[PDB]
Amino acid sequence: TCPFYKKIPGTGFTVDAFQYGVVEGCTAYFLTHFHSDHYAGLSKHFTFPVYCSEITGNLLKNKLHVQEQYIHPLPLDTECIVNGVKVVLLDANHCPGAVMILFYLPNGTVILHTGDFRADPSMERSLLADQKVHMLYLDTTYCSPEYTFPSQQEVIRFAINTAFEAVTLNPHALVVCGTYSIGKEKVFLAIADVLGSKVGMSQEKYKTLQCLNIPEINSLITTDMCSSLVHLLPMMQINFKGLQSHLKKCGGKYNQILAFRPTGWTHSNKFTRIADVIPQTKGNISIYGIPYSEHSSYLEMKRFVQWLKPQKIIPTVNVGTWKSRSTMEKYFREWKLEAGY
Ligand code: NI
Repeated sequence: TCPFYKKIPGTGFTVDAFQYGVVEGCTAYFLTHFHSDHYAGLSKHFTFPVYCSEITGNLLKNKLHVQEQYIHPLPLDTECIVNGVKVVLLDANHCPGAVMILFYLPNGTVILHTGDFRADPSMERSLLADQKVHMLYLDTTYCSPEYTFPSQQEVIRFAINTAFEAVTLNPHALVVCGTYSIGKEKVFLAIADVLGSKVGMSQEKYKTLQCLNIPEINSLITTDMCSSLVHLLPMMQINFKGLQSHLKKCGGKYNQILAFRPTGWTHSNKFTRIADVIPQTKGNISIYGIPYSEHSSYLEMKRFVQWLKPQKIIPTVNVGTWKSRSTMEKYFREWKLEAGY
C-alpha cells in the first residue's frame, strides 16, 4: 500500500508511486526522475497518465516501452494545468531530467515536492522566489551534520588532473569509470574531453545516454571500445578481479588501469580533503573512490530550508526508523529557531 508521504492532499495525485498497483483515487501519477527506487512498476502495460520532464519521458518510452499516449511531458519553469490544478516543474540539480514539483492547491495551499535534489543557491532565483510554500516534501538523504562533501566542480578538477597526469606519464594506461544508473555523466565526459578520447560503452548504456538531450553527445560517446581510452563499466565490475579481467580483453593495447568509483558519501569525508584522496592499488590497477554527490550536503539542505521557510516539513528519505525520524525532527526545529520563522 502507498505510504502517506507519496500522496499530495487535496488532489488526485501521487509522486513516485508505481510499485503499489492501482492507487485508490489516483487520477495522475507524477515521476520526479528515472532512478529505479522511483520508477519501480512502470512498463508497456501501464495505462494511467504519467506526468514528467521531457528527458524522463524519452527514457520511459525507449527503455521501459511505456506507450506514448500515456506519457505527458511538461516543459520546465512553465505554469501548466493538470486535472484542474496548476503545477510547475523545476530543475532539481540531481541526474538528467530530474525535477522538483510545485503544486498550487485549489484552497490556496502551495506544496513543493523536491523529489531527489542537490540544493543550490541558484534555486533561490527560480519561480520559488515569487510565493510562500506551506508544505515541503524534502529529500533528507544526508540530513545529519557529519555529511560534508566538496563541490562537484572540485571533484571533477581532481579527476581530470589525476587522469591527465596518469595517461601523460603512461600512454598505455586505460581509464575506467563505474556506472549503474543515469547521473554523474560529468565524471566520464570531463576525463574523456581532457584526454581527447570518446567514452566507450555497451550498446544498452549508449541507448540510455542518447535519450538525455545532452548537446554534442554524438561527439563524446561511442560503442567502439577499440577506439576509446576511457571505458564505462557496471559499478559491480570496479574491483581488482573485474578490472584484471577487463584488461585481458583489451588484447595487449594497455598495461595499466586507473579506475574511478563515484560514490555518494563515505566516512573518509570526515577526516580527509579532496586534495588528499589516494587510491587502492594492486599491481598495475589503481581504484579511486571519489565523493561526487547528486544529493544535498547537510549545510546545503539547511540553507535551502532556512531560505524557503516552510510551515511544515515531510521527509521522504530515512523515514523507516524512529531514531532517524527523531534526529531529523530535532534538526528541523533547530533550523526554525535559528532563522526565526
Ligand atoms: Ni535519485
